[PDB]
Amino acid sequence: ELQLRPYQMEVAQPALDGKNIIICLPTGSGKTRVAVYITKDHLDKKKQASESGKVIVLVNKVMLAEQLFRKEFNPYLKKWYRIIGLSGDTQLKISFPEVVKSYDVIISTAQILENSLLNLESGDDDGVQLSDFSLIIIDECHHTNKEAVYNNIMRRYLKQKLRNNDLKKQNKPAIPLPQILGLTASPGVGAAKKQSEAEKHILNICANLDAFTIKTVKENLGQLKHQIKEPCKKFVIADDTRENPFKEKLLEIMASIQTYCQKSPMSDFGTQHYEQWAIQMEKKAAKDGNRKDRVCAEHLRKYNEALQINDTIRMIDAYSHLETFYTDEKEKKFAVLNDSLDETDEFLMNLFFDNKKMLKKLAENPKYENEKLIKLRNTILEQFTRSEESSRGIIFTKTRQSTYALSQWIMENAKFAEVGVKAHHLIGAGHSSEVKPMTQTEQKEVISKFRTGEINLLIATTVAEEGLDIKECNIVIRYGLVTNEIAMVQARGRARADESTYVLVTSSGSGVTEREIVNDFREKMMYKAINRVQNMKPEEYAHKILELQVQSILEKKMKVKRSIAKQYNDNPSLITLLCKNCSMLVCSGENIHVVEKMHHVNMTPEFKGLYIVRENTNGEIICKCGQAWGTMMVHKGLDLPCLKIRNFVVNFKNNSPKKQYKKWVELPIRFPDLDYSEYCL
Amino acid sequence: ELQLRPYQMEVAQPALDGKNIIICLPTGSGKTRVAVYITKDHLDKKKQASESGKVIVLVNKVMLAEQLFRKEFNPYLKKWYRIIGLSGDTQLKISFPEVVKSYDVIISTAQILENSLLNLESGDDDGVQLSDFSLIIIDECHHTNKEAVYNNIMRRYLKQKLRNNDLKKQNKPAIPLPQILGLTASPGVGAAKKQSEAEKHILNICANLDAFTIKTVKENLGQLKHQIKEPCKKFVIADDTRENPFKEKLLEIMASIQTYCQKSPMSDFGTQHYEQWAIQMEKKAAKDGNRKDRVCAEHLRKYNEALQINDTIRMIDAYSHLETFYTDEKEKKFAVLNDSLDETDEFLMNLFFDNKKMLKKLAENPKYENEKLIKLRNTILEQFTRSEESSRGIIFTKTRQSTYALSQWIMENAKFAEVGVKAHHLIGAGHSSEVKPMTQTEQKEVISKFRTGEINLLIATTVAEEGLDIKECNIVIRYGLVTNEIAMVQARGRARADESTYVLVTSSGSGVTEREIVNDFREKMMYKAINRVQNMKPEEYAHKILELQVQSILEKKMKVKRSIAKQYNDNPSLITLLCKNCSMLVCSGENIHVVEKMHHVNMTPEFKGLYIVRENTNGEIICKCGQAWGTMMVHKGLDLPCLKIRNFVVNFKNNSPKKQYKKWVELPIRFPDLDYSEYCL
RNA sequence: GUCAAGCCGAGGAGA
RNA sequence: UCUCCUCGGCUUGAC
RNA sequence: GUCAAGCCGAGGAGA
RNA sequence: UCUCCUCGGCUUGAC
Ligand SMILES: Nc1ncnc2c1ncn2[C@@H]1O[C@H](COP(=O)(O)OP(=O)(O)O)[C@@H](O)[C@H]1O
Ligand SMILES: Nc1ncnc2c1ncn2[C@@H]1O[C@H](COP(=O)(O)OP(=O)(O)O)[C@@H](O)[C@H]1O
Ligand code: ALF
Ligand code: ALF
Ligand SMILES: [Zn+2]
Ligand SMILES: [Zn+2]
Repeated sequence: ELQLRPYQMEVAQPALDGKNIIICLPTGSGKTRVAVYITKDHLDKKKQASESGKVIVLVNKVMLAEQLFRKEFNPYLKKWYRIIGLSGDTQLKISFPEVVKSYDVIISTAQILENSLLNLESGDDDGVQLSDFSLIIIDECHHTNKEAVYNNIMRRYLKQKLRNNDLKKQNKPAIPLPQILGLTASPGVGAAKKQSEAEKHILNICANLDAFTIKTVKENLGQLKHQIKEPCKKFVIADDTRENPFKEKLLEIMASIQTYCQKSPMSDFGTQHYEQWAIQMEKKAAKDGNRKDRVCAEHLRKYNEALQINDTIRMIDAYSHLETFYTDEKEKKFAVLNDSLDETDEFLMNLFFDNKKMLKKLAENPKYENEKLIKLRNTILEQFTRSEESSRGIIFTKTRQSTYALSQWIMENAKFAEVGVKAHHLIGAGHSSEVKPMTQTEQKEVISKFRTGEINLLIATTVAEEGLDIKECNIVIRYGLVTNEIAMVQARGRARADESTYVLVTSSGSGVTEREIVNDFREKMMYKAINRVQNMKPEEYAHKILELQVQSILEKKMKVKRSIAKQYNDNPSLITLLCKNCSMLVCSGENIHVVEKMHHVNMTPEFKGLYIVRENTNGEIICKCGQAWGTMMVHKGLDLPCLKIRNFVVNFKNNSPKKQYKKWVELPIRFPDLDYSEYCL
Repeated sequence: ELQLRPYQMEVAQPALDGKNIIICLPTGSGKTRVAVYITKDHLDKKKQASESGKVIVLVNKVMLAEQLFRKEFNPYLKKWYRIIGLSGDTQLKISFPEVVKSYDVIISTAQILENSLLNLESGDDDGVQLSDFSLIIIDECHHTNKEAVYNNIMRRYLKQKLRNNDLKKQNKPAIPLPQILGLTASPGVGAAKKQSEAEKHILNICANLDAFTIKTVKENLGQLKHQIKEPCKKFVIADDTRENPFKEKLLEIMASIQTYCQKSPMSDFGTQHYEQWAIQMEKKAAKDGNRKDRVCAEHLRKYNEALQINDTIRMIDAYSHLETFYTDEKEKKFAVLNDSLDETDEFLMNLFFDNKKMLKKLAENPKYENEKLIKLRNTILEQFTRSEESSRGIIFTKTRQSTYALSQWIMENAKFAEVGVKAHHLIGAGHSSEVKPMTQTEQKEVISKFRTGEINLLIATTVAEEGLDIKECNIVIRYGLVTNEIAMVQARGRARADESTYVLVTSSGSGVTEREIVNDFREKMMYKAINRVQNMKPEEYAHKILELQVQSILEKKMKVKRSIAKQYNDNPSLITLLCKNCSMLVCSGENIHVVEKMHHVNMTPEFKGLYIVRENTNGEIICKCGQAWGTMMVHKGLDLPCLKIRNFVVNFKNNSPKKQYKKWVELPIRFPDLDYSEYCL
């Protein structure tokens, strides 16, 4: 029951007989149908050719793997061949290599394959080789870039092709190379401004993929333009003239703390540049060991983040964030009191709590809650009232807190209730930003609920920009967020409806429409570059792509050269670790060991009788000054407390250039594994 | 008249002089002969050494205990020494300790010994100590795992060995430790994917057994390969395209009930995931006290189980199951009527009975009974016709109902009758799944009847996978069931014949052959891991096994730490128990008592004048809503009615977090024993 | 020698 | 955490 | 089938 | 170099 379209056949025709190539078409153009048809044709050809037929599909998105397996690929080809989808969430209980020789067709994430190849090279496991295959298919080929995963695999492929090229003029025997097929929508521009540089970027993409030609539809293009509809663009801007009674108070607090610190930021409040200056300032303070500035630097960072979220989101979330971390610090102080006075800390607490109550009073004010938020509400109301149950609303924001607060508040707002709108916030799996993480299964359940229509409003982040193919969508909006041309075009290419609306909500002061025009111009420039390369001479095309392949290969070689070791110091115990907030000695480099080369830890009783544990098994570990050190873990049955090096400060025994690494692997010196013969009886 | 073989001597040679070790050989390799020869040699050595000779054999299977005593061990060694086999079925009338010092040789199940040791530690009974022995022999050593019974005993042994290790460098006197011998076929892989992890698993097995070396036959291996024959593999697949007239009606009923409940399973019908979602749903309903959903959740679970058995077995069994539990519920309703109306219950009854009659009409249809079943019939017919009375047929299925229905239906089918096949269903002792339990003596009688050839077809479950040594077997099949590599290899290693057939019957949609390939790969990987460990350095081997012994010891110590009490609440009467299906109060925590610390019960007349009794001495107890509460028992001469806590719902007097424990011991609070001075005159 | 009921822990498979 | 299966141990009772 | 924790690398945006 | 976001992989654990 497989189907195709005239433009699909036109674009895919060269690939039907060799011609490892790329395909670039607008979103919702049946690209996956083209891919499944091409795979079916190639496998039938191989069977008729009495040769092994092995095809892989590679995705950077697990959700895309599952969606492609469920919807478009397996149903058509379930009967003819064997099919399977792999992922981290999927338990690869069988193996990767066996499925390479069991299912005859693979759907996977790139570095499943890459890890198998690395294991093969290291010899730990049998692994796999590209020669084992006959056809590789990649989605979102634009992600093939300087050294991304797709590009890593293709660098191995290109080295093999160069070896073959050496062989052809030297020896007849050669290593077979599987065909390569790429699929994308926007090949992208690496910020190239001159259209010439955009052409060079496109040539780089082709060379990385060994692409013989872009092969975009021209003759049938017309009908495709008629088949695919483009959403109506809509720009919405609001000026932040309100927030004075609350934001001005926050700026007053920040200025008072600056006076207490006697430091000149030389930057506007609430700007991320202020936060960068802070970062530098507390790094300097900790390296110098000085206090009254690093702690205040951290607090100023927190106030800057609060100011930003207030600028985007209402005041109450910023107030809650402030009082939450202040309460955590207060509980740390209480624990420190329990085991056994401060001036800076007491100063901050006293200046804070009163203003915190005042800001609690101010926060609940619907008269001047915000401007952009009011415009967002008016918009959502208008479209959801005009749809008459035909609305699938998508909102894009920047951070976790925005999504969660907006969902909670839309559910609190009575207007969205009487319209009947149901809003659910969506985020990635990784926990961060003090927001409850959403599990992969939770992600899938929410997407399914939106698909069934139970959720008429989905708030999400760049997670939602890519993938998430939905049959019908009418409303897409971007809340004061802007990344680049790609992100914007895929966000806009989602309202798959006869009537579609694109909306942007931006602050008047911020230059977001500048980005939007720049993105428009890059989109226009890319098409001309594609036309130019499509009209190039095949010989010159081949020479340039070969030159760029050499570029990539040599770049990897010399990056490895600069990263063979690049820091070779075998010093087991030549350092002392002190606390960061306060300059108390913690330990030396001898009392520490490693487990599974995975966790660094110290088990000596000297460590044990120094820290404190905060309650809610995996209780966390804090210092005596109130600095957070680490967390309890339970491995081996041992209650070993680990720690984050970022929380501590280094001190060399030779000349002590106090410095912060933020991370273990960054440092040169190795630490031994924990032989646990000790702690016995 | 004892005999041996060259490879047997080769493998057993190290154990003949100390060297507590493991042995791993293919099934039917005379392992029991090797064990009896080794025991004879060790006992002769001890007699020549003028030292006490005590040998134990441990089995996880009572049938294996009896078989080893009857067939291979006692006949050879009846004259030279004293021999006895122990078990639960065997009445250990003498004692365990006396036989430890009476028969000089023991065959037992592991926690006979473990219970004796626990009694010794507690001081209730004299018990036994490992020092009393000189040699322990274990069969199926793979069962020694994270904290299994063999592993429990070996953890005690390893702690004793660590004490000895402390003594050697401190004090000359030491506690003697008996030699350790293990026997198995597949040491197994704990789902380890990297062959390195499989090697770690094997090292874990060795460390748990204090194994000095695997000691697998290499030089004589060749002849063994020639002596042992491997069955011819055969794969059979059928696609479930039929069942529409009946299964579609069942799905219609399920959808109608879902509409009545207004709930979205978001899962396919007939899938165990649906049943898990149900479980969660009625747990939530009962905790919330809401009806119209918990009862319907239970019914949906029953329909899901019916769908599964229909997918495997024909329709009539599912129909019978449905009408049986509906009839039981109807009789409950009639009793409830007798002592003194419902909407949900009436809805379900009315929707059911008519469709039940219709499904009775549909069930008796041989045209589209099933696919996998037809293939099974065709197979069995082919092999039993081609054997010409030389067929010993073994079938493996998943559940009780499958076994019983298949046996009854094979006897009903005229084809198996004209072939003369005799089919008997086999299950475990424990009653469950609404199938008559098969007594241990019934098990033994059936096995004997199969051995004599009176039963040419034995239908069984994982019970039959292990043990059951038969001289001649030609046909082994697996009906749409798949567990792991071990189960599969022991199922395949049973057709002990020159010509042997292995067959698998699987649904096309289900991924069972995926498991089969995975199991093949694990079997291949295990052998390479065994080779690698056999080639290891003895010192590094010793160090790693010592590390793993420490791992096990500390794991047990800290599991005990987390399980010292882990829930310490001495609250006699601080709870109220209500009914589960309906929210009627049953009793409080004061009116209940305990007998033999064994049965919780309430005897107050307030309890008595609330429940109803269903007829067929041990009549069962139901609620007034139709909920089952418990059962009559006769202890002390008292007609005390007990109950299952799983059937009731908890309600705390403090803050009432309604929750389900499913089981008494799980809860913290203790209940007093029943001092029966009351109820006197 | 046969049966019933109940309780304790363990393992494997699935999800 | 749920389901299915498997195990063996312990108590009580009856024939 | 569910959850937690930790680690490895990659990309994009900003500055 | 910093921040924000995004990704996927690996280990351990628990239910
Ligand atoms: N031959 C065809 N005729 C009509 N529609 C098609 C055909 N093939 C695919 N489609 C449509 O294309 C959609 C798939 O879009 P897809 O190509 O996955 O988006 P993207 O290009 O972003 O991957 C399906 O919903 C289907 O309706
Ligand atoms: N020395 C021997 N020579 C020939 N056959 C033997 C010898 N010892 C044992 N056997 C055979 O081995 C069988 C016992 O198999 P067994 O080892 O119990 O299976 P498993 O290895 O699964 O326990 C007996 O039927 C017997 O015929
Ligand atoms: F392949 Al697309 F949006 F073009 F997922
Ligand atoms: F000891 Al076996 F099958 F190998 F019972
Ligand atoms: Zn400190
Ligand atoms: Zn009731």
